[PDB]
Amino acid sequence: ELGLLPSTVLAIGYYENFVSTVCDALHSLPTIKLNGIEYKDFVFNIIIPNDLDADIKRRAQIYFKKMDIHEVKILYLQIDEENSGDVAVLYDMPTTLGGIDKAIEMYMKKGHIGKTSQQQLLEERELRNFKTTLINLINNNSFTKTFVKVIEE
Amino acid sequence: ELGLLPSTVLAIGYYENFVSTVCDALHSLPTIKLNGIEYKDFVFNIIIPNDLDADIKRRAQIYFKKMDIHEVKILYLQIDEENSGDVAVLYDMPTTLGGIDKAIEMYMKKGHIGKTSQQQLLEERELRNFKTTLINLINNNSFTKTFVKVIEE
Repeated sequence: ELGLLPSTVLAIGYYENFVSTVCDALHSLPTIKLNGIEYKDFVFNIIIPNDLDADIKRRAQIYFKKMDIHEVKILYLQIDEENSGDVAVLYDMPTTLGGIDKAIEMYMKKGHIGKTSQQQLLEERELRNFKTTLINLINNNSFTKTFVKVIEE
Repeated sequence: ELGLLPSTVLAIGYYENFVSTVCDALHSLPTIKLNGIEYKDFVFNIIIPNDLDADIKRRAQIYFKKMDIHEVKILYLQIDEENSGDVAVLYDMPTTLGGIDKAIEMYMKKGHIGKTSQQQLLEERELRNFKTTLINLINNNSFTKTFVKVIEE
């Protein structure tokens, strides 16, 4: 039943169009220079939200502000400068994940406040399936395997 | 049953992260100047492939070469210079559509040649659902409604 789920296609998209694009970009730099600091290497921490919403970008904004992570653009990413020495510690919360609630909220009637028993069980399985798929793809590729970790909010 | 389909989340992604990004970029230009030619306005033709594959980018490459469309980068897009006067006629075949076969081919056994009766009926409904969702989103927004058409291969 996995491979038909939206959370599979969303983790493939995110892995190919974002994770892969950003490791290659950072490995293509003669030297990694972020706000005047040269780093040998980077970790990329992908934060899986504990709960799903149409506006994951707004959730992300609140989470990185809560956590005092500053913005580094290459497109744009978050670095914890305080806790990053020779290894730059970068973060993303995947905003693509909002398209699950957006697709559900689309093709529905306007009023609905909250989520059916069926809907909450869906987001749960979709969040965990996205995390598994994304970890699998990271680990099967020498270009991502060591440089990218998937962690909970 | 629509809103759970991957083809819904893929058309929302494509609409927000690509269609919307490119209309805004082309409307933000003091003048639209592509290979030395000033255009008043543009159409964006989104080509829906007649058949689904993991490698839609390879299908696209063959289709634009077949059709003599040259590459215009802003990120990158196709223009039919011959058939575009004051209105620039731009094209994309959405490569994101490959993630349907990629997700299916993932979580499966290595050997499989071709597609089950169940699988071919799936791609069919997913292609048509992607086209409907994408047309709906284009038409409900004054920033895309007039500038973007969805056509068959």
